[PDB]
Amino acid sequence: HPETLVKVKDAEDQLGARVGYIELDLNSGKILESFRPEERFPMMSTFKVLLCGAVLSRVDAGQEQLGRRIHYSQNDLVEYSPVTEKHLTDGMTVRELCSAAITMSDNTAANLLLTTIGGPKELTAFLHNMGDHVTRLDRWEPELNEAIPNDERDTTMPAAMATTLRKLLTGELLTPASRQQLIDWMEADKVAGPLLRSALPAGWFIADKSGAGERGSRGIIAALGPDGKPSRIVVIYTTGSQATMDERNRQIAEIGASLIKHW
Repeated sequence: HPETLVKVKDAEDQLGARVGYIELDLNSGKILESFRPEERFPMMSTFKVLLCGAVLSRVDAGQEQLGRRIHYSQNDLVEYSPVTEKHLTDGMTVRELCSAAITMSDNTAANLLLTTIGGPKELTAFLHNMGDHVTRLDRWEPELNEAIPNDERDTTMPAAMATTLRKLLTGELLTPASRQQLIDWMEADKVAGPLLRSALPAGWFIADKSGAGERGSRGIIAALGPDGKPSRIVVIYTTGSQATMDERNRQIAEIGASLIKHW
């Protein structure tokens, strides 16, 4: 509803920053509302949903096992690795690493998973193959969050991200099981409080992933709906703001509040 665009434009004014926005009908795939749909934004940790989709695609084809233990060392640990830093000595299974990447935004877990699938180049190929011709990963954690102005590396567009998220959670790309497994990881999201979850009415469904990066970058991708079922996808990205994290979160939460009000 264009009332939601009011809030998006408000966020732009408040943040001194570009904001990209998509509301997409999950069933039909029709873009319901949009703001900068074909502009590039850094994905930040929102890429970890696509990463784990690529992992599950391999699991589906017999090339990977969720139960396979991955070993790693102190050499592998990057900034913000709450789960992996605990299991250095034990290693972690592919399953546990996707859980950690998605639910905890664990950077090292994402790096380890990237390695199993062939790096950002194969994540990009995967995405291209599934019909996303703009989304690209080029770097690894933590460099991918750099959000250099006019840098196309590690970017998506809101429209492509929305469409990709729909294909992953509800298309024929993944098996019904892998879909549900991706959704499960996203539904247990433990760091995405302040954005869309904070505005979601009791009884509603949400499977989300958020990101934050340098240069004020912040974003979230979500499948959500009432009566405990997802019926729409929301994509919100922003970059360039000098606003505090709390200030950015509040702006993103207000857009959330509006799309719910105008559901």
